[PDB]
Amino acid sequence: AWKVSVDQDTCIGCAICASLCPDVFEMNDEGKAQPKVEVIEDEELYNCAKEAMEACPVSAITIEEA
Ligand code: SF4
Repeated sequence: AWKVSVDQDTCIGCAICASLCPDVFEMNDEGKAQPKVEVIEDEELYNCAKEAMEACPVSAITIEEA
């Protein structure tokens, strides 16, 4: 399984990740992104999250596997 994280101090709230992968990322009350799910097992969701991670203009996204 995978766990996605968005570094709140780094995120600039550009919403690219939410646009690309709305099942995985949402905007919060600070105007930053955060994961809308605490675990991913669905390969489609992981693949999307991986593309968002690669696209983030400020490198705020990381994905942990276990
Ligand atoms: S793509 Fe990166 S900087 Fe933009 S909202 Fe998502 S985590 Fe934040």
